[PDB]
Amino acid sequence: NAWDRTLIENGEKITSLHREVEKVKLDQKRLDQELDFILSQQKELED
Amino acid sequence: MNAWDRTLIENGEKITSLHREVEKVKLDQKRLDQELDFILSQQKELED
Amino acid sequence: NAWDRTLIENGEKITSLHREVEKVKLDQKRLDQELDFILSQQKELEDLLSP
Repeated sequence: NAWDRTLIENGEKITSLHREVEKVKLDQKRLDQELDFILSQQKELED
Repeated sequence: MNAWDRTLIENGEKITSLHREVEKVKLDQKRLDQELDFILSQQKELED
Repeated sequence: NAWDRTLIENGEKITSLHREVEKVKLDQKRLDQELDFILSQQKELEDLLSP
């Protein structure tokens, strides 16, 4: 029925969404380190 | 009480929590984007 | 009615979150692409004169 269907997929999407979120936080941290090093990169070229 | 109720409620708790976390990684992505825009704008030539 | 309406709002919300996450994943992807380009660009530009 429509109720248990919604209640089951909501459960599956919550789990799924949490996992997309963690993968993104990871790439956020990697991208963030690239910025640090690109920053530093231009600054040493100024020499 | 009922398993039905409790699952609804707990999905409720789980969603509110994901909401904050998603607000968090949007703030961060926007922060990242504006830091690059800033780094690029600061590159500024001098040749020579 | 409160049960039904919590079921719907839950469904609406989690769906709206997937969309936000998707949108963030797209910006990340574009940002990663942009850094790859910048990295390639600054490799050429100091190979050209340094030190």
